[PDB]
Amino acid sequence: LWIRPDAPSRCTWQLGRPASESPHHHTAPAKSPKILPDILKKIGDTPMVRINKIGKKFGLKCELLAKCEFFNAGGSVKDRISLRMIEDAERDGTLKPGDTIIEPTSGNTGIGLALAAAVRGYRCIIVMPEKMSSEKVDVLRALGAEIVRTPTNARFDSPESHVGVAWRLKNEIPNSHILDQYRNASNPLAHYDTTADEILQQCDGKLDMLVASVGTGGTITGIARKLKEKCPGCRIIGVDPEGSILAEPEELNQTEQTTYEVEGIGYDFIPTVLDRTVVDKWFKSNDEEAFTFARMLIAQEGLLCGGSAGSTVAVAVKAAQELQEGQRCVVILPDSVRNYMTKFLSDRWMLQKGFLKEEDLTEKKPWWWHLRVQELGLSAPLTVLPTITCGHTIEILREKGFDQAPVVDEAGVILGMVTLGNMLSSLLAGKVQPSDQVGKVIYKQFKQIRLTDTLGRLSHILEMDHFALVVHEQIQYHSTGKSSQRQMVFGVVTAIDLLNFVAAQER
Amino acid sequence: LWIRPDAPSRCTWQLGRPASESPHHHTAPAKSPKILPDILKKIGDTPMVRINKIGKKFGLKCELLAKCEFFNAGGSVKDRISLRMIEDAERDGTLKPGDTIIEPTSGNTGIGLALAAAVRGYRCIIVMPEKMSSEKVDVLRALGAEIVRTPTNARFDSPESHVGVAWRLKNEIPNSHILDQYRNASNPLAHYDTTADEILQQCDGKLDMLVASVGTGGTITGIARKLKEKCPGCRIIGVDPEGSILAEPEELNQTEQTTYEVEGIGYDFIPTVLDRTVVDKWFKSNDEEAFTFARMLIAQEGLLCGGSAGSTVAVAVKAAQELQEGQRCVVILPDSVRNYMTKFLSDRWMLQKGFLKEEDLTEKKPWWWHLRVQELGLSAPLTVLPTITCGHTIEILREKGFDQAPVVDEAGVILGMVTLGNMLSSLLAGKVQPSDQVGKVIYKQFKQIRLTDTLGRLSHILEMDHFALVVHEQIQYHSTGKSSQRQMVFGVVTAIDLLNFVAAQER
Amino acid sequence: VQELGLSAPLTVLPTITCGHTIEILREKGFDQAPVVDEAGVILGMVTLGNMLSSLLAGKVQPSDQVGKVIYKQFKQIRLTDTLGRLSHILEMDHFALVVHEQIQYHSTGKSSQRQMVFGVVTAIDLLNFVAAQER
Ligand code: HEM
Ligand code: HEM
Repeated sequence: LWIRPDAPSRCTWQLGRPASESPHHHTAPAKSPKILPDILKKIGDTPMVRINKIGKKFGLKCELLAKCEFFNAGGSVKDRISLRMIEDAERDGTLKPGDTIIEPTSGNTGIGLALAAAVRGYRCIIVMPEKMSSEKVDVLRALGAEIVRTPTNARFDSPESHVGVAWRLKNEIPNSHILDQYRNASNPLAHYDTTADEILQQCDGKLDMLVASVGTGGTITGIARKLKEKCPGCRIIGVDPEGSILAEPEELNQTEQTTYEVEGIGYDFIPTVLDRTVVDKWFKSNDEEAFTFARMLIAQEGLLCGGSAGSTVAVAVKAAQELQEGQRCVVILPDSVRNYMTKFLSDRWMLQKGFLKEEDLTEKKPWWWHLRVQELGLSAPLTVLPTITCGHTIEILREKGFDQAPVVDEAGVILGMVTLGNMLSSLLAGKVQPSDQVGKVIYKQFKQIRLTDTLGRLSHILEMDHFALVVHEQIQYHSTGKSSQRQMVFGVVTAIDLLNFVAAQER
Repeated sequence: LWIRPDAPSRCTWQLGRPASESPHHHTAPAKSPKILPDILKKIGDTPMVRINKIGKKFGLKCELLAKCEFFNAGGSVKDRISLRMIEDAERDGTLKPGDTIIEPTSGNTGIGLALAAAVRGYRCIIVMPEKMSSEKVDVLRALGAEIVRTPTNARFDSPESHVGVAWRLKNEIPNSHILDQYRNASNPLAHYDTTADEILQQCDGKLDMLVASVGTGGTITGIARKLKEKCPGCRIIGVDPEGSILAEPEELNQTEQTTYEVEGIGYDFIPTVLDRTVVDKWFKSNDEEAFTFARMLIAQEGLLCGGSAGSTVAVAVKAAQELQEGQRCVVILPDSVRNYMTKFLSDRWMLQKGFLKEEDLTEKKPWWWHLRVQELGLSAPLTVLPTITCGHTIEILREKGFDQAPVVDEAGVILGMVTLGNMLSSLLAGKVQPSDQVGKVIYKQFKQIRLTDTLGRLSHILEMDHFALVVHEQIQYHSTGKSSQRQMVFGVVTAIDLLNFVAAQER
Repeated sequence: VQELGLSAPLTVLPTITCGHTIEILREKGFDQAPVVDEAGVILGMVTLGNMLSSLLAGKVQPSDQVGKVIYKQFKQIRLTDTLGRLSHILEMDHFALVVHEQIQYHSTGKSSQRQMVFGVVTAIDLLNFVAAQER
């Protein structure tokens, strides 16, 4: 009953055959009106961005271009797929309003279909492998679509795979569909009708190479067929993650790990729409190579593009090494960074998975990075209690000659810090009166830092909080049966003082 | 030495004066090139989207339109400001490459300037109040810009306010520019030259109303002056958060809360660029309405927009009640949802800050939501130890009619669960052999659930993990202190079984 | 002087028994700890090596309090003072107890004073610091 997704294609398209032989409907990429009837019309005509620093740094003689396909409605290149598939299904009459649309997804197809459903009222059921970020869940719950997860390492044909659950669901609930992104011909057709046309029109149809990731089979086949039909000289590369079976010939697939940390590319089967014959050479790329290039993309060109583009530019800085002056390289950037905010963008996760190493983290930092905070000029001869009046504090601080002081309880529990200037501004503004206690103007946000920690830790703490209260704590022993813990503020540091210290040491 | 940001405007503009009197260069928009020379050219000509369900539900007789200004490069409506200010500064010659650009910001001018700096090489320092989400800190770090935080509740005039820290830095770091978004005339001028032109051209200049947030002063003044000059009949409204001072007349500001949870609107002063007299009427909006309307925007129109796009439509569903058929309402949606993923999009945070009550989150749920999980048909008659061979397991399970079994160690620790269907596929694929132990096929991830928790908790657990292992644990006492713990797998439930139960009970 | 490896994570009260001290300092990996009264007034220092020798000599017993072996004399030094001042202090006294004192205000006149031991430095540590920094 169930239909495999890896079955060989029945398609009969072959290079050189005129489009008049196409059994499939072709949609005109007509320009959208001046007022989009709804968000779904903001899918198409994404910009073609020239990329400067990466191409120059790694010795690319040819102009390197990137097709930014992360400014679609949902933020991905799986938003042409949802629109095209829904349009075609409704046109052919296979679907009616109010139906339930099940769709196994590698990620962004889930978001695209959820958005289209929420706009047109369909009840959507998305099935995702368990490895996908939670940021692709929080953006689905808000859309209201149901979400079902499947085990990460289940082989596609087994019942627990992320297509086995989808097909079983389609049988339990009546009046439900599976648009089947793996097999539907509308998947690559969307690209063959819009993605290829836009590239050809923008680049004047004179591009001597292309790159593109894989994992659906659409972004590569749908573009390759048109490019070879109208731009025969284009060398159409591929990509794949080390651990997938899509890449050919078999020699490049000889690695064993069954899971990889790039979300959206590679698979353990050949999708039916994947027209491999159009590829001209397959590379591979591995997690760290992808993340350490996504970070540098963001940092050096402002292209806010996510993980699956790191691999796609990594492969470019190799495959195009043989190009010469006057030729153009075109790449595809599948998705926006919004789906990886807790992933590789987070230093913590990058170091935890070791795609960076600490020496890489420090080599790029100025000289003073390793100096211990103990070396700064910091002190706090005075302290204040929370019960004092603001009128009393304004005189105490000035008569002592200090502009700020910590606020501590009777025993040592730090509560916050108070500053003269803010207190005076509050008094003048009338928000508090001199008789009023300081409890209404005390700064309650701060973070402790201990003397040993390097200035690097201080600089990574000031990114969250203005005040870094240097403190020291002691355990006191009575008889091993009674003990107490105590701490005392030992001066505070702030970005102002840190930069002043760096300047003074430099000067 | 330091210059206040709230000083009265020195501008002499007044309705009806010819444009030839403008002392400021106007950057007339021109058709964008087919290949953007870099990302900074994807700033302008964002779509205009009619909004269907919100307008109809709340009795808006008029066409309600939205200007989606969250498809700019940085994902915000503060990306025209960053581009325009940098370009004008360079044109004036006040700036040279390699300089340090310090800018106090509410969070989105920060990202815009960080992008427009990392593209051109400037060393950017961004000062930002502590209240802004960490999801902007993460996106700033990747861009490599220095970041400095300031206390949340510091009065603007105090030295510890974000403007104060910005000016103190500028006064000490050599070769440093402070573009001062609050005072620069380019801030509103950018909108007056581009934002107004696009709205006028798209909407045919026949809009009888407008809405817009405030907090910078630019989005409203810049659009308002042009709309009044060329579309005199537009009824221009403002907005503001309860707790801010920008709103007029003063009678509306009589509230005492000094902090509000919307990021980027309102302030404790009147920015100089804010040309208030162009407003025709003001309102206020409070946190809960804004967040609820942001959620009900996302869930019902696919317009992915963040917190400040909630207030800007909650205000519309009131101010436009007086409109009639045939007239157009235009709103401004500042930012993209990428900056709030941990915030209101997260049910956890929403409930924690109580902007939703549990009954609100439970009313719309189907009937079975309150049933207890023990209501389901669930059992686990047998178990297997990890040391068993796959050959043994495939014969144990098939003979009894069962197809899956938990994996339990000798003591009782749950290790994982194995499915017969996946084991057979693994054997056929050659990844394992019958002599091999199950350690290579055991699913590693699952989540526990106890018999008392409702099916709602189960449905919120299945959004993260395929398997929900219904377990049970008992504490056992030998004699008082010599306690011990034990746990057993009672039954396993999956989305398939939950949906099947719902269907069977319904039928 | 703040450039040294000065530290003092723990402290003891004068009434503690010597057995408790010999066990605490060893189980915590340290060998010396300041003796601080309840109010925070520094009283002296106690060292594991001397206490163990005293136990073996019979001058004290494990149940005995540390009051009979506490070192009585020292001299305070504040973190701002140069190593020259520390060297001219160590010519008179073995222990230089680095401390910090704070005035705490309830309301102007109703003031109070507090202090704590931030670290202890001795000629051994000073010379070792010089040697390591040079090398
Ligand atoms: C000369 C033009 C074309 C010819 C002769 C052609 C022929 C066909 C035919 C007869 C089928 C139905 C096969 C079946 O139902 O068993 C088919 C399906 C399909 N075609 Fe085409 N078609 C053309 C255009 C295109 C184009 C432009 C694309 C993509 C760029 C495409 C991709 C596909 C795909 C993916 C399928 C479905 C394969 C499957 O479901 O296994 N076709 N084609
Ligand atoms: C008839 C057209 C205009 C006239 C007569 C005019 C006149 C002036 C003058 C003389 C100044 C300098 C004031 C000073 O340096 O103290 C100024 C600044 C300024 N103008 Fe215009 N200008 C025009 C166009 C515009 C437009 C189109 C905008 C916004 C849409 C604008 C907003 C501003 C702002 C924000 C300032 C800065 C005020 C300050 O920094 O204190 N002006 N204008």
